[PDB]
Amino acid sequence: RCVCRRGVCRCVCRRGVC
Repeated sequence: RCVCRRGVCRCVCRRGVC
């Protein structure tokens, strides 16, 4: 699960569970 916003991808992981 990585959240991308207009090319900016940031992985909001669940404490190690990305």
